Amino acid sequence: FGDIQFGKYLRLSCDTDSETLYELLTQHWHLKTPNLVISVTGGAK
Repeated sequence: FGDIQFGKYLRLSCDTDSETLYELLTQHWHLKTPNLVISVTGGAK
């Protein structure tokens, strides 16, 4: 847990589910979505 400075980050297991993550990020953090965009890169050093 904690914020980043030079921005909230989290070290998260792959064992966790997706529904209580959604409850965490909508109920504690900001609001919902009418849309959601996915962009896939990362190997491009």
